[PDB]
Amino acid sequence: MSNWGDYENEIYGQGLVGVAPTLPMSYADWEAHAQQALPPGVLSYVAGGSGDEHTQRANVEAFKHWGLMPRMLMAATERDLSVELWGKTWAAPMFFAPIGVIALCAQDGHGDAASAQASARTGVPYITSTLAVSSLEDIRKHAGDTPAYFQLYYPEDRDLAESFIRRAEEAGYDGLVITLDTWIFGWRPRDLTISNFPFLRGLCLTNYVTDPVFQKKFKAHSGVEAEGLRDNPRLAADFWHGLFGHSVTWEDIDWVRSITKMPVILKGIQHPDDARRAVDSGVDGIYCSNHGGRQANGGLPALDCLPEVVKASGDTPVLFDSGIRTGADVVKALAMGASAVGIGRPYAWGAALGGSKGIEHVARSLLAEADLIMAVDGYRNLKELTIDALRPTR
Amino acid sequence: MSNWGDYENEIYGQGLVGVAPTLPMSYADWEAHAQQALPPGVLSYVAGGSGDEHTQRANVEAFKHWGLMPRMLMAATERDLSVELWGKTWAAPMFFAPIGVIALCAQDGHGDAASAQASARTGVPYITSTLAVSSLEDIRKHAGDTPAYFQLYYPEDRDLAESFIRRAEEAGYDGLVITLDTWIFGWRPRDLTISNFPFLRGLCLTNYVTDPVFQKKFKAHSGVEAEGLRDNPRLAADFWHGLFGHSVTWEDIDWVRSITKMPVILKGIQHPDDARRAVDSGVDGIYCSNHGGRQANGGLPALDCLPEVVKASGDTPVLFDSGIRTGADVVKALAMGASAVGIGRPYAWGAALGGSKGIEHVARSLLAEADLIMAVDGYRNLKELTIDALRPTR
Amino acid sequence: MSNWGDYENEIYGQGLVGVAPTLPMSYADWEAHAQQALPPGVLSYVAGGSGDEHTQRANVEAFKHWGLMPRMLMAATERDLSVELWGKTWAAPMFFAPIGVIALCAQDGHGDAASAQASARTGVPYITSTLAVSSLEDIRKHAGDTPAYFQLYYPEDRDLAESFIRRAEEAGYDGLVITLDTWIFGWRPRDLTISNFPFLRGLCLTNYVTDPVFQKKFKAHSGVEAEGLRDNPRLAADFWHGLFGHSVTWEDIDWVRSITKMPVILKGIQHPDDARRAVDSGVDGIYCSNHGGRQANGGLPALDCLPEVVKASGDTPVLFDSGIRTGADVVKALAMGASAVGIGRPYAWGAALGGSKGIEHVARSLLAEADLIMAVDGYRNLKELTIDALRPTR
Amino acid sequence: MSNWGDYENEIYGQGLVGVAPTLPMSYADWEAHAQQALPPGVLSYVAGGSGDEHTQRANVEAFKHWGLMPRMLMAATERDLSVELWGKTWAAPMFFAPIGVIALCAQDGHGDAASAQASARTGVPYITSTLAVSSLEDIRKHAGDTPAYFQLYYPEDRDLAESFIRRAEEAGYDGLVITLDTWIFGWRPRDLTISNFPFLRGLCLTNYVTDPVFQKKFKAHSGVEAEGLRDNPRLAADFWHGLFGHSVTWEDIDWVRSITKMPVILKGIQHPDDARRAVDSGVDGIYCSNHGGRQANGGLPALDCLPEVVKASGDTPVLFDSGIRTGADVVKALAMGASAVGIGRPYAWGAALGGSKGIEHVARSLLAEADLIMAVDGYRNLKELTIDALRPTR
Ligand SMILES: Cc1cc2nc3c(=O)[nH]c(=O)nc-3n(C[C@H](O)[C@H](O)[C@H](O)COP(=O)(O)O)c2cc1C
Ligand SMILES: Cc1cc2nc3c(=O)[nH]c(=O)nc-3n(C[C@H](O)[C@H](O)[C@H](O)COP(=O)(O)O)c2cc1C
Ligand SMILES: Cc1cc2nc3c(=O)[nH]c(=O)nc-3n(C[C@H](O)[C@H](O)[C@H](O)COP(=O)(O)O)c2cc1C
Ligand SMILES: Cc1cc2nc3c(=O)[nH]c(=O)nc-3n(C[C@H](O)[C@H](O)[C@H](O)COP(=O)(O)O)c2cc1C
Repeated sequence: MSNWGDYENEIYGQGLVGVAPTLPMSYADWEAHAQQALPPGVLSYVAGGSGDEHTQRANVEAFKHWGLMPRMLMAATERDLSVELWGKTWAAPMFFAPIGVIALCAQDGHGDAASAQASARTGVPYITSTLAVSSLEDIRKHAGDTPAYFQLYYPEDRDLAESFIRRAEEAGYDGLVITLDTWIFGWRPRDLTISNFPFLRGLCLTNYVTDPVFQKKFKAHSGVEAEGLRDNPRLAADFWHGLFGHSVTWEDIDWVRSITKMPVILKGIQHPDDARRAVDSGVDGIYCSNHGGRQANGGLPALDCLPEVVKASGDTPVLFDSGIRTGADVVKALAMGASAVGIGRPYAWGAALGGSKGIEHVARSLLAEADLIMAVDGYRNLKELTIDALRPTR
Repeated sequence: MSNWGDYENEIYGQGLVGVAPTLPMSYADWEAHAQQALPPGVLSYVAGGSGDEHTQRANVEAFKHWGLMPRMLMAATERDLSVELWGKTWAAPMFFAPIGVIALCAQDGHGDAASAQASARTGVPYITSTLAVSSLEDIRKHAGDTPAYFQLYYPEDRDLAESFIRRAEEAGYDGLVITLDTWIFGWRPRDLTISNFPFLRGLCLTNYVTDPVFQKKFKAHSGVEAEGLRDNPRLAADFWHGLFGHSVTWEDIDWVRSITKMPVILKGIQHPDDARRAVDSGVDGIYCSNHGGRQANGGLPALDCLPEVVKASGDTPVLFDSGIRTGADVVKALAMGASAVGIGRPYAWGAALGGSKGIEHVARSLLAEADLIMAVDGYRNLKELTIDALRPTR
Repeated sequence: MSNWGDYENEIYGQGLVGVAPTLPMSYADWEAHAQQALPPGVLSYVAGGSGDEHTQRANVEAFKHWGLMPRMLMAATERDLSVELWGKTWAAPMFFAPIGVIALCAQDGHGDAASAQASARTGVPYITSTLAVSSLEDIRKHAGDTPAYFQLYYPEDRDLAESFIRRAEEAGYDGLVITLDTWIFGWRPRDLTISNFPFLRGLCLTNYVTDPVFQKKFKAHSGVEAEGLRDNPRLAADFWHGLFGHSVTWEDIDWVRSITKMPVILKGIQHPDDARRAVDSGVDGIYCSNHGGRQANGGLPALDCLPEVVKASGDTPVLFDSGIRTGADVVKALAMGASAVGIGRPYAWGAALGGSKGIEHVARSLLAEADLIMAVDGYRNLKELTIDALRPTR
Repeated sequence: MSNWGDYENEIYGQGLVGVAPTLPMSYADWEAHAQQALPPGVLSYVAGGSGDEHTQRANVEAFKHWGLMPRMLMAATERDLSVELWGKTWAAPMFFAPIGVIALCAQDGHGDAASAQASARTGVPYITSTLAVSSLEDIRKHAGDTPAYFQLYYPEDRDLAESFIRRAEEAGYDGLVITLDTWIFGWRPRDLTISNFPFLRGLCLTNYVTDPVFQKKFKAHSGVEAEGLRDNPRLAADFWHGLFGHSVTWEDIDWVRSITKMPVILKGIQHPDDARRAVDSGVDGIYCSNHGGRQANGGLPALDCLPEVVKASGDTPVLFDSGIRTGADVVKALAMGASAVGIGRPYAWGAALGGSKGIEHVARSLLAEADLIMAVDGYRNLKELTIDALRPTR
């Protein structure tokens, strides 16, 4: 931290000695260049959302309709952007949201590792998807000293789900995010046009391929032993697909909580009574998301739901993602009451242009801007950033 | 059904064996490609609407301003999208809206037949226009086991109108839709620029040319017998035009109802007191439509009128069309209280690119998306999709 | 049919009674619309050529650098465009060039039969590829009275080769065209970018799966009998790929001449020594072609090669294709000494937009233009249109 | 590796099991994507040429004005594209041309090592620039069994020159290429507009900072010892600029031949007298090149100079670069008498998109196309592809 905004001193300082930037500085340039730098299947998969993508787009537009009220003569010369979440201190109110194909957003095929390493160097927590090229144990090592969270895609096999949760607790993950909006895949025209579904080609199934329950059950089903599977994951792509997506129930969440000491955080919550029942049932975190609009095109921007989710959540921490493109967006979601803000699409572009360093550049750019907005506009820390600081705007 | 969303499994499954899709997956691609695939007169006629087309466009824009609220932990793993309408069970809350030139949207000139056959294979009901290349008797056969409805353009000859209704009841049609907003043609710049009016060239007049009353009255008027007319329908285009468009009255609707046992459904209703008087007079169905904005450019999106039409309609079923482009749209209109949702322009593009199979692909794409939206967002059946599930959006 | 130019009076007669054309009237508008009416896989394969397609384009450009000299006061009010080829009288100095995926250029998937049907109606002869959806026996049937030719892709199996030739003879084809420039597929970036290759999916292999030799050999190689092959031709696709491409040798031509009475015509000849040597072999026809630039991007426009191929072939007829887009191109290549001119890409676009009638329209438009130019510019028949009527042009 | 053309069967085999390509398949799409995947400084420097870049463009255009004559019935079913150069057998008549910033064209900043690794896997020889990030000793190691060449930028310091040459010999390079057309940098508007010049920032100077002569001389001139130079090469950048560019003279060539056993190859020759005089000096190779139009915008396409440089050089091998974008260009320059052909800009785009594998893909695509053209058009080996197989074309 020192302050996050300091990052611009280094960019400007390097220019004075004839060293120009090598990466873009804004989302639009990140996206413009990344999309052309990626393979076409990956582009379709990462850029593409659900239906005509109105929701994915509305998520982003929502942020143009709040404004922060600037406060003069506050002298917010030292900012404190840290947040304490479930016992751990985060250096920044921001985290890498789960991205199951981030491995493939990077030219070397290890974008997930690259993401965890960027987390290690910045202190921006990495939330690893269940889908991945590096196993969740290797990820947690790459994440260093920085808090790391495990996002569970809950499978149709209780033994496997518990193996994932156990392995995550044993690997030293700091919390468990259960994604509630992706037990089945939404209608995605960009991927359907080219019949692009990479997991069914055996990509990003390392966490299944390495899991003892999956290995045992797939051998029972196919005759294939653990070595043959690891050498050709695609052999178990159809088996993966059959068990991948369990539709999670309230009773499931009570079960998960009783078998692990990790805090449980539910991702996909939009409705305040869903947030109410979760919190009243002892769930530890509420993660307001609509999955980037990638999974259902119902039209409701995530950000429209965050205020009532915050109120219903009470002192239970609320995470927010879906539509964050800049540091401005990050400040506005924090002001509405999110404790920490997830970053998706922007760091996938980071990966496409620069690997671990590109990801690190996105994270640091987003936080520099947020911190400089708080300084100029007179908010010295996140406790002072309250929802009454924002104003609706045409 | 099984579930309609299953359709995407087949697309993805075929790609895994090197079989790419051959048709588009989204409305914008349907429209972009269809419009270039059609003859220029047909394009002008099918794409074109009334005046500067603000209404046609506003119909579609309206849907961007409602959002479905996602419900988590509902486990809507088995969806029931069936609807019972006037005694018959529909497998889907969706139907092919009447399109008088759909015959000509297909390269082989039999787009109407093609539409009825797609209905037969999907269970999406076909509503055949009075205007058509296949006679209403052949259509009903092509429709198989699937409910089929007859849309009457009520002529200025009571004998003819009753012949159409009798023939439709005898052919086994399951209801009668009287279109109230097209007794006279609205100002249509795209067609006027090129003086394109295909019916006056004797196209799509099969139901008149085959009708005994029309044959008798046209011979009385012209001397032409039934064979000469059937070999040159254009001989009776001017006669058709003189009788085509009777302005329907309340008393007419009471007359129609008393001469047939088919349920009567009125299409074009926008105003709730019009819906009130209809329903209080015993009409069986209310079909909220503004005819795609093709006929009057007054500016009122159909969807803006559907909520008050639903309330005034009570337990009388309400059909909705005008502006549906995607499965998202379909869910939102159902949530507002329509019992079934009509599809227009999208399946005309289906016909232009793939005939009966293209039409079937549009229908199945629309329903897959709607069903997957209901699953992800936690609505298990249409009874659970209530208007309070929607939220207005900027 | 008094002269081909009369076709225009039909198009103008119909507009006078308000019947507008439904198909485009120039190659540019056929290509534009047709390319949007096609599935992306068919588009890529039909439009795409070899390499960066310079040769494909340069083939077309070459026609811009010859001009026909108009001759006034010749009164060419009656034109004879007939040509006598191998003892049959062609109504038109034009033919449909072999296109192996033409079946798939038409929405109903039988564009090959539609091409034969258009040839039966126009008098424009059809040359069926070895690759097709309809058997070569049924193509000949569909071609009516119009002379029809069979284009052989000589396979790596003399038995199969001989059964193809004996079948074509027995089906009553009037010539055997042997394609010499596709025993191996060239670098085609459009298809490679999406790994598009329809034959390996068992598409268009009917002439192999109907063949008793192919059946026998494929059964020995796989255990699958003829009915199962008829119902899943893809079972045979890798076996087809193994024997498809035989690099034809001089001695093979000798061997083919001796087992058929059909005239043998060699397609792909570009160099005069190759032609002179063919003609001294006793080859019956020379088919000057570079396959539309689709197999090899060597850069030599096929038209640059025609004059010297005509001269080296003496009395033997020379057919020409590669770059013909209009009836002006037709006239020019005839003028250089082509006895008959082949159309490829234009009639594929015809199929994509009108099926049989779209194909017929392209053919009658090309011949209407060619005839009208001869009429206006003073060439009453093909004997008067010689290379001395052309001038090189900037 | 039976023939280079087989590469295409891999790309098509993978699509059949739903594995789509991830890299582009033509130069146009490499350039388009790659230019967007690069930092703007690398883009400017790699894409930019001298002046208004007419020469850079005209080098490429010249290949559009030669066409290869196809020869039918030659049965070139086995092709020999091998070439013997200075007592080593090249698997391919193609090599990676020297590119001093290739390291920076790859996201990991070691594109020079990745190029050598692609050469070790392909058999396509690598020519390392004097400018590089990896030492010339490590480049040779990375190149495995594949012949490797060292490109000398003769410095203004005979000691340093001689240590470079002795190092390359000792590292086991198989030739010394001396670049003659860059002892001073030309007017490059793209770099000048943003004052872009990576060497003066101490980038790509490893071969100088690893060099004992450079160290000694630079230490006398500044007091900085070798370790500090290793860690801040920019300390030496102005000193590098002072001795970089020596205008090589005839006597210098003489002096170089005498202190190495390596074959000496002169790069930049365009005029026949310069070549004839080189060959009579006893120079071992002629490298016809205008540096891709990057140093001087004089306007003469390098390809216009090759035929007469081949003739003036008699038995001495001639290498060719400048304008090669596809395998068609490769074939044409070989046909004019180039014994081997160099690739520049295409493999830089390869690095920017795939690193080593992107480079390998460009090289195998170029050679697949070249081979397939020879196969289709009847040239079984390089001895048969002569200038008499080409025709000038409009
Ligand atoms: C390519 C991609 C893949 C995704 N992968 C997953 C995943 O594996 N797990 C998950 O819970 N969410 C998934 N996310 C959703 C993110 O976690 C986050 O909800 C979303 O990206 C926020 O939307 P935005 O990128 O539009 O801001 C994915 C998002 C993207 C862009
Ligand atoms: C080309 C075309 C022709 C039409 N034909 C008729 C018809 O014969 N009968 C009728 O009641 N409505 C007619 N419809 C209206 C549809 O039944 C429906 O009201 C309308 O298309 C819905 O608007 P949308 O296509 O913009 O969604 C027509 C619509 C189109 C697009
Ligand atoms: C889609 C397509 C497929 C082809 N398939 C065949 C074939 O099966 N047999 C053959 O000898 N040539 C084939 N060719 C070459 C054509 O017969 C003809 O030589 C070529 O199309 C002429 O060039 P143009 O289409 O650029 O005018 C094909 C051409 C096209 C456009
Ligand atoms: C970015 C770049 C840097 C260059 N650097 C070198 C170099 O270090 N040494 C050299 O002899 N030539 C160099 N050249 C010239 C190339 O070796 C080759 O002659 C040239 O790229 C061929 O032209 P083309 O790239 O337009 O085909 C370079 C070329 C490029 C594109």
